[PDB]
Amino acid sequence: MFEIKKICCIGAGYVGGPTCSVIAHMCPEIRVTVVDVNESRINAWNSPTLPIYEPGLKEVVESCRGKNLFFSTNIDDAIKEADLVFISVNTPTKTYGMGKGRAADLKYIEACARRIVQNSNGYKIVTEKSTVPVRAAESIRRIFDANTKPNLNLQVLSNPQFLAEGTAIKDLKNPDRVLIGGDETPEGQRAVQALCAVYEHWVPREKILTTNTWSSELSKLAANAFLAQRISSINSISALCEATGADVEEVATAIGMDQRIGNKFLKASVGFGGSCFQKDVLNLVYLCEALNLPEVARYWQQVIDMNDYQRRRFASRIIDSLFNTVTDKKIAILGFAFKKDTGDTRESSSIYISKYLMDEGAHLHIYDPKVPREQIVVDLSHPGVSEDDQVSRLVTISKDPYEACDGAHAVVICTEWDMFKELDYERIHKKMLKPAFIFDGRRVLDGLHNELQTIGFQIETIGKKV
Amino acid sequence: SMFEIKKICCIGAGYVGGPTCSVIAHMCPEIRVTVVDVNESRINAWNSPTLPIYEPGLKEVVESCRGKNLFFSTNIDDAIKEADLVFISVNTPTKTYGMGKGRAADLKYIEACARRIVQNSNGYKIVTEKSTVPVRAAESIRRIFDANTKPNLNLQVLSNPQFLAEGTAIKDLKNPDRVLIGGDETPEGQRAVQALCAVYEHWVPREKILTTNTWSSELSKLAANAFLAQRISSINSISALCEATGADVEEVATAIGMDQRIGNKFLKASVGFGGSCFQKDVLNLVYLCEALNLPEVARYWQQVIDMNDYQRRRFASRIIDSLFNTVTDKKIAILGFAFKKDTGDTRESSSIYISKYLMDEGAHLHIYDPKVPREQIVVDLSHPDQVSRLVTISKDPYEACDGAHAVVICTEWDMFKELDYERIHKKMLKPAFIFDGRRVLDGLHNELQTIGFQIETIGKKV
Amino acid sequence: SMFEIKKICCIGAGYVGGPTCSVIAHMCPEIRVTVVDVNESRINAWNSPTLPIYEPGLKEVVESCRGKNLFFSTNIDDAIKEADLVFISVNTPTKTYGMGKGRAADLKYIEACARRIVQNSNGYKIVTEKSTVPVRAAESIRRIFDANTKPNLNLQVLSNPQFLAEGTAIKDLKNPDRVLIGGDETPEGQRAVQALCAVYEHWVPREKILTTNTWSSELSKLAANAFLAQRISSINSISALCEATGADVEEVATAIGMDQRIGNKFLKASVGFGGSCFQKDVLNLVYLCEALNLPEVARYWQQVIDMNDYQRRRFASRIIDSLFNTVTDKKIAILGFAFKKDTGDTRESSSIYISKYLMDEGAHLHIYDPKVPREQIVVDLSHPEDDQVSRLVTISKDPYEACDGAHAVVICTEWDMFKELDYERIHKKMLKPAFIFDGRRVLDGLHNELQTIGFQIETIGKKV
Ligand SMILES: *[C@H](O)[C@H]1O[C@H](OP(=O)(O)OP(=O)(O)OC[C@H]2O[C@@H](n3ccc(=O)[nH]c3=O)[C@H](O)[C@@H]2O)[C@H](O)[C@@H](O)[C@@H]1O
Ligand SMILES: *[C@H](O)[C@H]1O[C@H](OP(=O)(O)OP(=O)(O)OC[C@H]2O[C@@H](n3ccc(=O)[nH]c3=O)[C@H](O)[C@@H]2O)[C@H](O)[C@@H](O)[C@@H]1O
Ligand SMILES: *[C@H](O)[C@H]1O[C@H](OP(=O)(O)OP(=O)(O)OC[C@H]2O[C@@H](n3ccc(=O)[nH]c3=O)[C@H](O)[C@@H]2O)[C@H](O)[C@@H](O)[C@@H]1O
Ligand SMILES: O=c1ccn([C@@H]2O[C@H](COP(=O)(O)OP(=O)(O)O[C@H]3O[C@H](CO)[C@@H](O)[C@H](O)[C@H]3O)[C@@H](O)[C@H]2O)c(=O)[nH]1
Ligand SMILES: O=c1ccn([C@@H]2O[C@H](COP(=O)(O)OP(=O)(O)O[C@H]3O[C@H](CO)[C@@H](O)[C@H](O)[C@H]3O)[C@@H](O)[C@H]2O)c(=O)[nH]1
Ligand SMILES: O=c1ccn([C@@H]2O[C@H](COP(=O)(O)OP(=O)(O)O[C@H]3O[C@H](CO)[C@@H](O)[C@H](O)[C@H]3O)[C@@H](O)[C@H]2O)c(=O)[nH]1
Repeated sequence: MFEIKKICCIGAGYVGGPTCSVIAHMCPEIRVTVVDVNESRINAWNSPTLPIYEPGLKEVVESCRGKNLFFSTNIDDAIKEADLVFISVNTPTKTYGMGKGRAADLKYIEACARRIVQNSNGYKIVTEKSTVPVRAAESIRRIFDANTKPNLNLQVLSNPQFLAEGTAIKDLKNPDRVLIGGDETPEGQRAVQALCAVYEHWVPREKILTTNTWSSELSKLAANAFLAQRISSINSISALCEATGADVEEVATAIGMDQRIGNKFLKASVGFGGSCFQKDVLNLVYLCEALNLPEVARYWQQVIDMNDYQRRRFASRIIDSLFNTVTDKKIAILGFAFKKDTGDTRESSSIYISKYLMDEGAHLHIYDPKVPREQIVVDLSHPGVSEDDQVSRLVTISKDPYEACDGAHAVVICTEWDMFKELDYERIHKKMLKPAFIFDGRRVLDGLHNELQTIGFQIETIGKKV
Repeated sequence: SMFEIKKICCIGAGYVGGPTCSVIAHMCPEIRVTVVDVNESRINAWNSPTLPIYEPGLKEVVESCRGKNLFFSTNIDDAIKEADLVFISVNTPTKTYGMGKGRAADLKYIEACARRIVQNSNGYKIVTEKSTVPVRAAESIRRIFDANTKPNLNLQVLSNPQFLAEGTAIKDLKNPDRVLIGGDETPEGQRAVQALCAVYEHWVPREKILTTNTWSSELSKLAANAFLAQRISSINSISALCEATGADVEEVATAIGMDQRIGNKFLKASVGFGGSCFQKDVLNLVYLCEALNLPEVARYWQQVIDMNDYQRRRFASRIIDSLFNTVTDKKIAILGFAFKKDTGDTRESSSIYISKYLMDEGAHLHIYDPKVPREQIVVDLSHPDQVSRLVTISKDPYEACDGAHAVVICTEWDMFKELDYERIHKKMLKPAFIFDGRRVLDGLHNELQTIGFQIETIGKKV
Repeated sequence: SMFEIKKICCIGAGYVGGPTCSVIAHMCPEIRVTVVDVNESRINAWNSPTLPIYEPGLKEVVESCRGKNLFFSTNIDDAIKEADLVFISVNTPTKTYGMGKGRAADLKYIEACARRIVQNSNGYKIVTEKSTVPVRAAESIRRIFDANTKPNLNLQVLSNPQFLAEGTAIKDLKNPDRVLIGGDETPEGQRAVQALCAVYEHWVPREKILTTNTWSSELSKLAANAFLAQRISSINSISALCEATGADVEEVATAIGMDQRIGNKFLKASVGFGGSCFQKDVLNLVYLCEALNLPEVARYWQQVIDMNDYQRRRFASRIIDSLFNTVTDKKIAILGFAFKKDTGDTRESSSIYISKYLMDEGAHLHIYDPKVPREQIVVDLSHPEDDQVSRLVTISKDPYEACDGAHAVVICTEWDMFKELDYERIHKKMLKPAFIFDGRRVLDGLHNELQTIGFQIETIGKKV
């Protein structure tokens, strides 16, 4: 029976903007208002240069902005008029106190919940859209229950999103699944159905999965944990390959041809990054500790410990290969983004590799085709330090890769940009100090090893014995 | 592409060797395939109407070519002598004493085969490891060969691991997800590899035959099983978290599995994985890591096992705590003893371990399984007096539950969801519990509560 | 105050059930009290002139009302059937195998009683745990009753722990510091609690009857014993420090105990506390804590036991070090085997442990106790007809035999007779150097005289 005609989305960020933009585009008869405290970001959504870069996003926004898609700072009225209110704010990791570095900080979710109840009457569906710790919905419900009004009936749902950087629009238009959690009560099921009906405008019913609220919240974190575990698992095998003479790409292919295991997310690397995996796994581990499930905690912690070991051993190879001394040695870092085809550096392995080398006094020359130089400088700087001394002494940002390798002892590939396999390595060899090393942290130079040895490089890569 | 295999000898007529070489013979009528073994009784059984291994389809495969191009014989020496390709298909059991006790593989049989092969061989042959071996096995075979060389003797060593699951061996051989062959990157090595590919190409598409180096091949078999076991431990770990929060493990498993990068197979929570492969292979991986000074990698894979161990123990603990932390002289029905449904195999079955935890509490177990022989259950629960005092093997599940305090489902036999639970309830002591260690009774919980049971299952909050 | 108990059935005719229900019958002539047990021999003994439990005053209490309103019988079913209040007074021994081995309580007997009670009951009854139980026991009984319900069957579950110390059971029952009763906060619960109070009000002042919730009641019994054991481990820990500094433990104990907030009882340093209560109950508390994810609390109480274990072990070590770290074939007199004086009970007695430490050194022990039967000493020192005991242990008929040709005299139990022995005589026939190790401070004041005779005399809490 219930039909959603007006949607408010609190938070115009990496999740809220694109998700609500696609909803508006697929549901012309639903008014969608995306709001945010940050005036400058709203203005950018209302501009020709969107604050988030994602392929296809511009054309989605432009097709319905001003018609049924709106971006505004008027949060109150947008809540007031809405049938469904999406909560799409960040829950950052606590930087102090109990659970420091692992527990989520619910301050913004809570502030939204309180603002919602303050500005609401009658019936609304309130839906968690950004990634939240398990039990977030219970907290929202508690705020609502404690701040009740006559005829106020707020229903709380979970609707996690599954966007990957660089494929957001394809992820929204053709998702593997849509996930919605709500209570097993009649009102709960009514709210769930209403949100399903929104998605049914473009997503087949058999791809919409409905669960209880807890299952939903837990599924998001668990899904990321399983993905991260695949990477840490094949990375663990890469270490074994180096020790034995096996080759991690051969092994990955053999394993992945078993259709029970599948062939995705088995690309060995110096280590996974991004703003999702580490944060979500660490949150899962904290949840387990809080619930007195230490065995489960220890089990998932291994995903992070392995990623840390993969980075550290890669850094150790480089340092050992240069005689355990890197003081004043020029080293080229090729790739700073957390993966290719993005400028995002969040939890990028390049930051950690770089930091290990800076602790050895290396002169790093860093090249990335898309990451802005100011971001590199921030990432490698000591917190609060506005003119950090180490970065100033040790870090150069190069404008091209040949500058970065000119007079270098080693070339360290940390991000799998396609352009790195196309470089003129003969030319690079000539102006490097000898012995000249290439450390391939992404297996991008596979099939070029003989070529590179013949030129005179010592070429090493993860998951291949030296 | 020059060398052509026309005669094959397989040393070992076991779970792996017999079926595999039978299928090869069936698919390659022009190749003579001779499977050999020291065990005379087993060879006779292969030559009989009652095969020593039960696998669906295997009888009809063997009967279609036995006596024509498929032979089973005790004459190991002449089989090797005549062969172009010699498969080594013997077990490498876990060491029961000494360095690596309980984890390291015992290469005695592989070594014996390697010595016998070089003793009975001249000229050119391809020698291929077919059963599961530790990484570096091929190096050992190669060392024996190199140390025992003859003029004109040219033996090539390959790895060709098996991917047979109990109950599906024939489908797994006729329609494999992939065939895996490893050999050296040398010209002789690559000729050996191509010769063996040509055998498989009689019925497997080229695109499903993967060739690697020897190490990659050996490591792939252990690793694949480690990944499969990890999926089970990972979802089992989520099952504990579901019990603590109100999330439901089947809901979470479905949600996770619909991500095509993760896939939807091997996400059925359980009391714990069993079988002769997973624990043995993971523990061998862990031991390899420790021997190579990779303690971080060792610890990472050990968690797969630790989690399995925890899943069993906490299941046992739920039962015991539910019965007031005393089980002395209490009758408990154990339904299911096999390590999975539709087999009689009990190796490393979770039912053994759950049963042993309850025996430690002095429970009177009444065990029912539709296929496991009673004498195996007795052996499994015996010390290498308690069994006699505490264990009864029931001939049907209603006997097992008659006067019982709890019904514990450990194996997912389909028949267990169809039992007359109203009848069972009547003759059980009260309070009457059902512990479903396989989620087979999903959807029946309201009904069972109405009858009067306390029904609990893994991955569901009480 | 409506409900009135007129018939009481007590399941378990043991150390707790017999005396407790005997006193009830003695103080409440108009209530019929029937004590029952599966052990026929024990019921006969309660119906005999030689009672199966020795406690001062107990004979005269039983004889004053047995056959009148006090009955001992093996007919458990009819006793339950007729009863208004059913006491459950069976043992809950420590689990000897499985989960919680050596610490968790085994509820088998409590459960068997609960099932038998519901089987033989109709209408209204009050069921009361009387023997010491782990926390949550009452919840278990309630679950069995709820699962095995009948029309008009209304069973109420209460907790009523006992506080009897070996040797003072009758005084502890007639003149208790308090009576403790727990039950639910519901109206039916409170009516059951008041009904049981009314029984005690026949001889205990209302102000000494404390009513609580069921959990508080169960936990109070364990906790009270934990506090008492903690006082002994605390003063014993001070005894070690005294030996290290020249302070004297009896001086310190006196000084501490004169603070009225601390009190002056249970501050007698010793080789270590024993008995069937303290170790068992503290270890059950520790287990409960672990099961509830309270490891800090678990560690906190475990220290009471670890300190008792240390006190014993360091005492044994003093002896062994003093005899040059070799005791093989050396004759050593153990004076005192009971867990405290004025009893034959040896359960968890420090003498057992001290003796075992010396047997592992190959000592020839000659053990004297004025009340412990020899057969019990042999059982206590045997492996669960033992070889070690046979080779190494002699049970002496008198203390002069035990000390004849001995290297050391080890006092482990504070029997009064040990301070009045002829130590000059003992000295003459001991091997030299002759030692006395006083594990109970019974020879305080005699040290100069003993040194003059020629002994090396050492005691806990006194620097050498
Ligand atoms: C947010 O919850 C989002 O998280 C994932 O998307 P990301 O934006 O984090 O990108 P990816 O998941 O594609 O890459 C993440 C890191 O993993 C490394 N990686 C990936 C695959 C592989 O085989 N090896 C490997 O190292 C990448 O290089 C990155 O460093 C998730 O995919 C989304 O579903 C999710 O919503
Ligand atoms: C030997 O190398 C062989 O190992 C596996 O075969 P299995 O005979 O062991 O059969 P399964 O893999 O089917 O069963 C293993 C156990 O895991 C449990 N399980 C399985 C899936 C799941 O979702 N949950 C779960 O608990 C089963 O109940 C079994 O107890 C392997 O399959 C073969 O590839 C390999 O050759
Ligand atoms: C049962 O719960 C019962 O347990 C206690 O009674 P006990 O029968 O155990 O005797 P005591 O408590 O008198 O003595 C116990 C052990 O402590 C030693 N002790 C005592 C006091 C002291 O200052 N120092 C010391 O070493 C004794 O020598 C015994 O070995 C409890 O008293 C009862 O309330 C309880 O109900
Ligand atoms: O009280 C508040 C707090 C925050 N915000 C706004 O909420 C938006 C949040 O944007 P963002 O930081 O991108 O958070 P999310 O959109 O939740 O996305 C993050 O988390 C995702 C998965 O959950 C990752 O995929 C992304 O890369 C990562 O940026 C920001 O614009 C904030 O200004 C408000 O309007 N009000
Ligand atoms: O010189 C010889 C000649 C023959 N054999 C025989 O080798 C055969 C081996 O058969 P089997 O014991 O069944 O080993 P596998 O075929 O390798 O199978 C084992 O290991 C598999 C994984 O590799 C599991 O799937 C199986 O359940 C498990 O039995 C036996 O018949 C032995 O008699 C020798 O050991 N030495
Ligand atoms: O199903 C059963 C089991 C036992 N009994 C009898 O119950 C009595 C149990 O009494 P007992 O073994 O003496 O236990 P309690 O009376 O609880 O006394 C023990 O526990 C006390 C701590 O509270 C200590 O003070 C005592 O020394 C110690 O014997 C025995 O006669 C048993 O035969 C039954 O009637 N039915």
